[PDB]
Amino acid sequence: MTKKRVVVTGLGALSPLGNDVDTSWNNAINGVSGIGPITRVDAEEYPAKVAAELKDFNVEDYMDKKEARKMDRFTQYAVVAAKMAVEDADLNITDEIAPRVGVWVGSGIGGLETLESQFEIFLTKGPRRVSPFFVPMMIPDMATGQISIALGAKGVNSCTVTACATGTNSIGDAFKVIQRGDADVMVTGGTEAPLTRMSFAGFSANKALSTNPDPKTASRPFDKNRDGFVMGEGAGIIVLEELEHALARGAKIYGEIVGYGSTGDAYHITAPAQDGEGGARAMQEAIKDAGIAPEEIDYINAHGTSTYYNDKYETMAIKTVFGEHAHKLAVSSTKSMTGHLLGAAGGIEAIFSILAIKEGVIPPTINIQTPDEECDLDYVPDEARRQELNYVLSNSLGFGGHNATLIFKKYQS
Amino acid sequence: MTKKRVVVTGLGALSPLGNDVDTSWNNAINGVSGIGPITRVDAEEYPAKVAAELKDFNVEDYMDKKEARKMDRFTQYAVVAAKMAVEDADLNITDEIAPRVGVWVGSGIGGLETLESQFEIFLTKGPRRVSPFFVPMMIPDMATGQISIALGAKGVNSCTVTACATGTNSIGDAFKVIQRGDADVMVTGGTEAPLTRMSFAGFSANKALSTNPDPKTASRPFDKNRDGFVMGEGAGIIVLEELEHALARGAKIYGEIVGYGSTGDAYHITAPAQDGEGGARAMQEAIKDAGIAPEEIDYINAHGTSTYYNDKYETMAIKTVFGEHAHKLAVSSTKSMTGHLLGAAGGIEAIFSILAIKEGVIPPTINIQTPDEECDLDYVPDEARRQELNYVLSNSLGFGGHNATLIFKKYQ
Ligand SMILES: [K+]
Ligand SMILES: [K+]
Ligand SMILES: [K+]
Ligand SMILES: [K+]
Repeated sequence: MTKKRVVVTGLGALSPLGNDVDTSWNNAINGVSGIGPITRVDAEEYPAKVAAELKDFNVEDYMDKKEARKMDRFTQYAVVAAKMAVEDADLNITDEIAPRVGVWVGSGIGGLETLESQFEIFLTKGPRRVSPFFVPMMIPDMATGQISIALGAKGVNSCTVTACATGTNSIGDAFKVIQRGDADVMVTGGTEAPLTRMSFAGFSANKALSTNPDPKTASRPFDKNRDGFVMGEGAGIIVLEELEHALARGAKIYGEIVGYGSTGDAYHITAPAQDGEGGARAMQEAIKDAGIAPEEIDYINAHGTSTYYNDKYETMAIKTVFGEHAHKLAVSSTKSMTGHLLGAAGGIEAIFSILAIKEGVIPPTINIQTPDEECDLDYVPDEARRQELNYVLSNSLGFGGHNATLIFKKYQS
Repeated sequence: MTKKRVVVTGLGALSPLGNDVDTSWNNAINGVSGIGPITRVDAEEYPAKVAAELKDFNVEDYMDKKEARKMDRFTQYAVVAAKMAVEDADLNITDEIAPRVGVWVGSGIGGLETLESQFEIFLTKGPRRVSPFFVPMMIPDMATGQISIALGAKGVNSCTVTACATGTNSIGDAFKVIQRGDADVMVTGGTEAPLTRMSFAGFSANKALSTNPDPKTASRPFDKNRDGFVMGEGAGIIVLEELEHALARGAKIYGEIVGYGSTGDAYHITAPAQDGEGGARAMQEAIKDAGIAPEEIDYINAHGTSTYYNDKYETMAIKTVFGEHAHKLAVSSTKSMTGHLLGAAGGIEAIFSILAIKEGVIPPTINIQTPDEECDLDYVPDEARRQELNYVLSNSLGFGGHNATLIFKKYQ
């Protein structure tokens, strides 16, 4: 009858900023860009010229080659990051607790690279040479499916697919599962491997991607000259745990998740609603969920994708929700450094929000060279800010009108 | 912790058994098969030869061609079925209630036909010929996305993608949204248009599909000679509503949703877990959620896909959970008639579970000709059964170890 408290007890990540959480976070707080020339595909025929890729990531350092060969990159990242998160949590998933340990990991795009290569085989060799592994490799739920198997996690089990809101919805949904007592632990987050021919083709065809060839200025959220997002890849996975459970086993606690809000624009298939009204409502739902006043928010990790419409409408939504306080709190987009990881965005950004609180550091928005009159909040430009944080809000305002907000709190007994 | 009661006030469906709920349901209770030769693709080079396709469905009867051209079939089905459910519910979505009306519709496969045609354009004509609408057309969340826009629904929204469990998870997740107080109305279920070249190739390559070329016997859940599933398409969408809200607007109530269980096998990417242990646990969680004794379950709408291992293991799971009662309750698989609608399966089967209670009729499992010693429960063979039902349980035991169970109850 009483809501369970839910704390963060482990973090795992692969990002363009590093192949673990520490490296990723350390790079973020020093304003290091993960954006560079596209190498994953031939960029000659695309308007987009840069991307945020994993660097020096060899999957075989983490599993047998034969296991990796039966996983699309998106699943590879999720299994690697999930194992990292569980090891960080020092959680021993035994037969006794397996039914109370679940997995809720989403992907926005799933195994598009596998679909592409398998479709080419279909065209040339026929349907009878399609791989027996094609379907399980391509479907987005196989990140959750493979993590479950790798971990022996037999509890509540799902996969949310909501475009850019994916990682944030997934964490909120997992939070709600534990809150109502249906699991003691959830391994949750987002994963994405969207650097593929069709993905670049598709996000260039609707001009969503920046065509800025200069990696030093391509991703520049809130900058007057921003012109679209820079696509990235990776996974961000956390371990959510019921508080008493965590305390009883001596878990380390990063902080507490206290609010989740989800709304829809009901407006347009790709264009965000005017003045960010849907995003404003999602922030408001999350604030009400956390039981706090808006003034208690110290820092907002913005969605901040560096498109014209997002950054402008998100600024407006923030002003609508926080009024005078909107100019008092700090806002930043770490996509200035990581690029937009799509379905994994909310996962990595949840991790940055959590570490911001734990370590008392706000990561900066880099690359703001020309201020935009319509984006006039404090975006923590250029340099990290050392500061004690009690509450941090993270937005994901995804294509398709999916608005998702999480609120994290410093852990106090 | 808020605990609202959640009732079903509207139903909408497209299935191989009919292009609305009334037709689908009436055919189901009359044991009509929706399975025939594949026409959507040329099956000559494919191992599988039959499928369960929509009959005489022309999307232009429901929207302008220009609107349909911007939707993959999976989205078309979702929008048509959702509008049918909202009209059935006689629900008027206004600015005033919009933020309290959400959408949670899943798809297991999303817009694979669009992805195939657009990628073939890429290969032959280059990336500049790829449509600006490609991404939003292909991604599974755009069923929820387009439904939201069509309805003006501004509340909690999401898309669950969990293979065969998709429709059942989606409805359960929407149930929990209303239960904790975060929406007054949810339009929820599953949609699927999986009859495509790569889908047929893929589910034949892993041997999941039946290669039985005879449509009269292809889908035969619990039969000794069952040899894989028959693929179908469509959407099953329902309107869930908080009880006091439903009463305030004079809504008609089909029944109540009371239990939801979700587990994972943690076993294998495609093979079901031994002895259905994961499915057993999911049903037990749903039963615990509803706060009832197993003996109170009157009818189970099985997942019953007609694969060897699903039907055997689901039968074993049912015995594990219900003990001696497993031989007292009724079980049936409506996939014997509809085929396996994949991500939409849980949606249509939720609808059949709800109508079973409301109408007091249990739909049969057709096509069982050879009993299987291992599948020896009461599968309501061949003919529908008139019966007063208080509780119905619906399973979806999806590929990849996703187990989902819903329990529905008769409303006052
Ligand atoms: K652009
Ligand atoms: K964020
Ligand atoms: K088979
Ligand atoms: K079922």
